[PDB]
Amino acid sequence: WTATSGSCKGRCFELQEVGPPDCRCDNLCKSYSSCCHDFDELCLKTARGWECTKDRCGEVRNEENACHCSEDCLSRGDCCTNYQVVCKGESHWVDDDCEEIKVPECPAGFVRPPLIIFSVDGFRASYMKKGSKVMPNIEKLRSCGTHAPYMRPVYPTKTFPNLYTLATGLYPESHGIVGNSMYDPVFDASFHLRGREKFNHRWWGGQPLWITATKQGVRAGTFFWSVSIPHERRILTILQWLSLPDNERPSVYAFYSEQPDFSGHKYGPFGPEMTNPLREIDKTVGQLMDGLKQLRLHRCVNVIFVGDHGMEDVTCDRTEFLSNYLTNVDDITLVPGTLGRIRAKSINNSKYDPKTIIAALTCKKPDQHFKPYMKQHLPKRLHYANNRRIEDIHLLVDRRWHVARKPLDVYKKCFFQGDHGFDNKVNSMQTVFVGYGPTFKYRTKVPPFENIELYNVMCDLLGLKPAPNNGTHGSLNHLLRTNTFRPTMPDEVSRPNYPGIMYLQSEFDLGCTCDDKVENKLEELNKRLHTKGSTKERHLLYGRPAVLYRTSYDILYHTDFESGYSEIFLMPLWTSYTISKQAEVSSIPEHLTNCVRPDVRVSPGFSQNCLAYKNDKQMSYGFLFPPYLSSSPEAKYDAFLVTNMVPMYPAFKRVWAYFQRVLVKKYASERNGVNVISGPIFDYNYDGLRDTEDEIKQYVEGSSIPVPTHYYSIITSCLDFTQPADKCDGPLSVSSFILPHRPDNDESCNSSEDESKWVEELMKMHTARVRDIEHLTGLDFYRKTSRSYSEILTLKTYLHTYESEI
Ligand SMILES: *[C@@H]1O[C@H](CO)[C@@H](O[C@@H]2O[C@H](CO)[C@@H](O[C@@H]3O[C@H](CO[C@H]4O[C@H](CO)[C@@H](O)[C@H](O[C@H]5O[C@H](CO)[C@@H](O)[C@H](O)[C@@H]5O[C@H]5O[C@H](CO)[C@@H](O)[C@H](O)[C@@H]5O)[C@@H]4O)[C@@H](O)[C@H](O[C@H]4O[C@H](CO)[C@@H](O)[C@H](O)[C@@H]4O[C@H]4O[C@H](CO)[C@@H](O)[C@H](O)[C@@H]4O)[C@@H]3O)[C@H](O)[C@H]2NC(C)=O)[C@H](O)[C@H]1NC(C)=O
Ligand SMILES: NS(=O)(=O)c1ccc(C(=O)N2C[C@H]3CN(C(=O)OCc4ccc(OC(F)(F)F)cc4)C[C@@H]3C2)cn1
Ligand SMILES: [Ca+2]
Ligand SMILES: [Cl-]
Ligand code: NA
Ligand code: NA
Ligand SMILES: [Zn+2]
Repeated sequence: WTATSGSCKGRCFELQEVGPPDCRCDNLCKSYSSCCHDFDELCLKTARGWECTKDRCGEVRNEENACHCSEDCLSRGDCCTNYQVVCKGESHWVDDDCEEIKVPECPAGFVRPPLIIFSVDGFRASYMKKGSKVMPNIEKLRSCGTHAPYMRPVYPTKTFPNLYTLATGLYPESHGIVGNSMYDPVFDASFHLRGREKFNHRWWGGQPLWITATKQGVRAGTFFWSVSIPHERRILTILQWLSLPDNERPSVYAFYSEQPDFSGHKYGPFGPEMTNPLREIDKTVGQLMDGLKQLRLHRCVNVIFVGDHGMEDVTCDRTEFLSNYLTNVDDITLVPGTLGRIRAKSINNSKYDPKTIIAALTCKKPDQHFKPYMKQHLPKRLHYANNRRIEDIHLLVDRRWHVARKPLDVYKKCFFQGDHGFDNKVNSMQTVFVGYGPTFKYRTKVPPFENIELYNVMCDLLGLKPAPNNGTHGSLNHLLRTNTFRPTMPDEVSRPNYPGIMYLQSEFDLGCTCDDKVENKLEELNKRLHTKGSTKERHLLYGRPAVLYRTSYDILYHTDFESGYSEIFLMPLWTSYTISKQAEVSSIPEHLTNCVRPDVRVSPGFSQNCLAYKNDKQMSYGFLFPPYLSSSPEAKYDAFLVTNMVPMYPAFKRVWAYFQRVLVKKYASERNGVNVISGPIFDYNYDGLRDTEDEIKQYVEGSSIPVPTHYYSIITSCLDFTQPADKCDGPLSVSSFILPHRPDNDESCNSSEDESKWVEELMKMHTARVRDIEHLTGLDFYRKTSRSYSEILTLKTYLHTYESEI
């Protein structure tokens, strides 16, 4: 109930929300059907429109007008945005040459440069180039300020998940807005685009920027706007708030536009109808900047021009229907569209079985346009699993397609030509970023980055301490003129042991064998030197990784590779090796096919054993440093040490062996040498974070050998590829992956073919950031380079996407 009987007089677009049943006058009261009776009359004036004309200049103030052109308007803060242009012979902001803003030029009483976030729904990255002719204001922001060629959204690439990620620095699995439609089984409650449940506070986790600001003494404008408030009124409201007395005036503001998304859905990303929405958004930007110029704020405010996601061509006829695959289609609930999420229709049906649903949806049609996944098997770069609102069964839908449950859902519920929501690496889903103002750099292009990083920067722009979030604070310091954030590397928690030769061969009863008893002061001194670390500078190029948790581990040195061997997990946490452009690939010799050798530095008690692998009929093993890339026949023996062995399902070994035998050398050829760091990952609870020893759900049968959920590799070379990886003077280049350690290759529909036809495709899908591997391992890489730490943080957040050019 609302007592809509109170009045909005002197309360229009008030910032503090009044509690029910008292009527409201804030920019969202319309959404709640609670505005006072005179809100429209007083707060949403439209008379005479939005632009001054020559005949209005110097008028007698008529308080009924939407905006003013009277002599008094500048001091009142309510002139039409083109007032000084029409009435005082000034130029539009867009017509002024740009001039570097080296310091804030703010009016007296401004404690800090305000921040205005100008968010555009559905603004695909390629619009910046493709629509530049019809967007002069935006083009001025972009060319004069700091811009990226694109910014990567979060999955799913829908509006609320992305705007809330921009606001919090968090992945959707952590902030809780995991979709446009959600069911939360704990609350037994449903979230929909339409209606009222979405306003309930329990949906919205983390700490958004407006709360971070308010808690730390910084006043915020109200971020959300009711759809019926015209964009011109949103802009005039921000400009009026900026004219408030110092003690009342917010320092941070948001504008939101439902275009170009609204038209994009109807017309497709490049429909001829799309030119008009782009023109109109550019005109809104011009009103804002002209309005700032009038207020002498255009060289004081930092402006961010940012999108939530892009837009793809999608039509009704490109829908896959689960009723073409499932016999039981009425026993499931599907969240449909550009992703799919499946659960049981009834928690009382004891015949529902996820395994049979997954199988019925796996590789059933030759050009099948979705792929099913248990959520823990989704690419780790999506960070899309650790939330009870994410159903266990997920469908990743191909770009340009939809999935639905039955045909009747699609013609009884073609209209549309555009949609979005797909995997966040897809080029059509990318969006935009430009920052313009005293705190941003001048005419500077920065490489693409993820939207999870912007919360930290917006906190930096406002002098706020960010709440804990998923950005890597400092990784975007290269966007900023000042207010950079200069973190320290984390402290190493566990220091390594450096064991020498401590055990005799006969102490080992591991069930292993090796034909290695084919046996000199020249060469014998030389091999001892290798075991002491004499080649470590060649194979450990960026220093050893730091271990950021308490554990017991040993550094093991070899001719061709160095490793950090865990006594707790009985395998390396990491193995590091460099392959030059000229390296030679060799075979595993016949006499070494089944060779596994005890490592006389490491106790039998802290070693794997071969008997467990013989007994485990599902499990085989592979090696982290590949025998194929040994530097000599003698060095090759080191690769068969029990301390280089890891558990691998036979299906996964097809993948791993191809990577090791073929792809490492191919990368070394292409990149002028590579350094590789590989290792296991254990994430049985799919939270994106390193498991402790008591979270491991699967062991090699009979043993205490834990089974990795994933294997990673980080592949680093010189950005300037005219320099070899091991003698690089400048910036680095990296690509990495996190491959799921699965007992089948069901994920790859062409896996019956030669690995050259499917393995690299698999690896591209599971591309990763170094930072993703850090979270999953508790290791910290690149500790010893000649590079700035902020540069290294940017390197660690890089994702190699394998998409063609934007
Ligand atoms: C991305 O960045 C974020 C932010 O930094 C990282 O998320 C953090 O990760 C931590 C580890 O997972 C997690 O720490 C836990 O906090 C618990 C207290 O939680 C409440 O308070 C915080 C602080 O204000 C608040 O933010 C939380 O908000 C969550 O929960 C509500 C819903 O319940 C949501 O509205 C909101 O969206 C958010 O949900 C997300 O996080 C939770 C986990 O907290 C998930 O379950 C959801 O799916 C969703 O992802 C909370 O309101 C605290 O209770 C935990 O402590 C237990 O475990 C530790 C292990 O160290 C142990 O020491 C403790 O003793 C304790 O154990 C006891 O509880 C166990 C579980 O019941 C039980 O098994 C034991 O037997 C014990 O009794 C834990 O410290 C932190 O909350 C989140 N923060 C956020 C905002 O998500 C995230 O990891 C980053 N991601 C990556 C990939 O790096
Ligand atoms: N395109 S879609 O996914 O189908 C879709 C979903 C939801 C809808 C839909 O009805 N909405 C009603 C709109 C009103 N909103 C609003 O005023 O947002 C202000 C805002 C908030 C946070 C921001 O980020 C920051 F904090 F700055 F970092 C920036 C701006 C956004 C809502 C989406 C429309 N389309
Ligand atoms: Ca984990
Ligand atoms: Cl959704
Ligand atoms: Na076996
Ligand atoms: Na297959
Ligand atoms: Zn949309």
